Amino acid sequence: MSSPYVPTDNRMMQLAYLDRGFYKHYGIIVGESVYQLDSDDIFKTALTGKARFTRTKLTPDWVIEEGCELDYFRVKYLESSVNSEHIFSVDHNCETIAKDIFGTHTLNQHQAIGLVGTILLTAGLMSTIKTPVNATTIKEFFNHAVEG
Amino acid sequence: MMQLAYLDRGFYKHYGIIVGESVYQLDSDDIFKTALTGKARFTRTKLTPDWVIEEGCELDYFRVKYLESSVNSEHIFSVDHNCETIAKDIFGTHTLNQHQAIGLVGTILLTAGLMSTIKTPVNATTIKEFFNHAVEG
Amino acid sequence: MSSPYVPTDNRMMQLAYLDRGFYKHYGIIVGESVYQLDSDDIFKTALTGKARFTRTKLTPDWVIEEGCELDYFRVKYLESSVNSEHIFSVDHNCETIAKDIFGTHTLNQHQAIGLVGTILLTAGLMSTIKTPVNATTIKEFFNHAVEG
Amino acid sequence: MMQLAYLDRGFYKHYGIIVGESVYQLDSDDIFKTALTGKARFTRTKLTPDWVIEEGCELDYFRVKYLESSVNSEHIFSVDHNCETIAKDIFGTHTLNQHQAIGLVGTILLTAGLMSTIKTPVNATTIKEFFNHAVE
Repeated sequence: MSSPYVPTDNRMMQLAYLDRGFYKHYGIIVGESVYQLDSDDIFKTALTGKARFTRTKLTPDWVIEEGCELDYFRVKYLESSVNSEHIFSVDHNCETIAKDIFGTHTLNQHQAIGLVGTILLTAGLMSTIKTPVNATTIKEFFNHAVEG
Repeated sequence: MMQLAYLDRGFYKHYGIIVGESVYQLDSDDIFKTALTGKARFTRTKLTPDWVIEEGCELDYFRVKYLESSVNSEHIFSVDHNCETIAKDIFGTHTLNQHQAIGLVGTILLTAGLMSTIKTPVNATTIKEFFNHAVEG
Repeated sequence: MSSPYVPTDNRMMQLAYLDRGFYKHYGIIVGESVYQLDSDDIFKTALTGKARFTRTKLTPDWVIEEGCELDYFRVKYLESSVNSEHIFSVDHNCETIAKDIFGTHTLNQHQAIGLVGTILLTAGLMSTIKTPVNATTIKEFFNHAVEG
Repeated sequence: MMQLAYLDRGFYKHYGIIVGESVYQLDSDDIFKTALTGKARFTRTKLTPDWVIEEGCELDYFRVKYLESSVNSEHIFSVDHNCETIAKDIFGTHTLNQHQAIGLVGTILLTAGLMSTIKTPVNATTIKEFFNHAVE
């Protein structure tokens, strides 16, 4: 008999997005499922602090994000952005999210979803068209915070 | 009387509300990190000529929309000892409570601040105001 | 008589670079002078810790970097990466560099020089072609550290 | 015997030298910052399965190039008592002195570390090892 073994490694995964017209909605493909924030509006999410992880089934609409804007400097910024208190939570369908994405780890569950949540929220917020920030463009942005 | 203003740091803008010779702003040089925590504290600093008025901007527009809104933010806005009178010194005693006054101004500053981190067009001169209004050591 | 005035503002300036084949050598244009690290090899500079600011005369070889790849996240990372202790210095030619680039500033000389150097060295290091990092590629990169 | 190795974090790699059941590395989670400050301390941590040998890499190549070099680095590498045997540990009986051994290993680990921060090709799968080997 060979020695007892417990693997620690996470699963294979890809960063991907859905076209939402004004932004790219990012998620992590693990097998036939996609971890993502439950949101139709990335600005409302950021401006209200309601960032709940959900899992949905992989479809052919998810674009594999190849040309990556995530680089060393952005990931190091985001790694150090998140303390013990953050806006990210997980619904009923995401019980295995920490094990799927991190494997066996010394990150606690809350820390794990903070780090994943920060990477997905930032990638979405930076996918948008650049426009001057003035009274006018601020007003339309503010609507995402208050319009139901 | 009460007006939105900013310190231009090129790649973004730090926003505040100018009242007399004082500026009310969130206590954070990184509004993006603040937005990820869900928490922001108000602070007050002395007005300088580095602060620029955001033109054609009326706080009244935002107060109306915010008091109508059925959406509830989960961002928590608090005040250090200095900003104790922040509501009255910014709103007098107009028909809205302190909690609503702090939430509204918090949401205005967070909204404009965060937008500047993700929407600002960058070019060859963007570095000028980044170096000109550099954060504390 | 109007009131005494002491201006606090830095000069007008543009991010520019020179084409050095395998990297972009970055500088800050102020009038007909360009502030830059005194280097013909940005990797050697980084790997030996000898980054001295020098001043050259504006030529038409300098490209005004219009599609700037410095964004909020990279800038904030670099802001928080450099402190009092760093590799950056100035030659006799750069007496007024702190005043030209920062105007009147609560940052000490050394903090100011560290921030400008960090921005220029990082823009130069990001400018190169991506290659897998293996025994072969590490060997050739190591030559920049030890070849004179 | 004594081999360059890494912990892959996808967007970058943390390099060290495996010596028996231990790894000599720079005491830093950000080699880029380290490169900017001009100083680095060595540390020793326990070998885990997460460390991968850099295949085809032989320390002898770096030693010969380094000792032949007329380049003076201004990077300052230091050891404390838990790392001060690094010389005989990594280069066994080789005749280079302690300051040369510290400078050489420091330069190797800084070079490979810094290279990985700026040259690594990124793709849709780069996140995998970033999350797999997450730090605290």
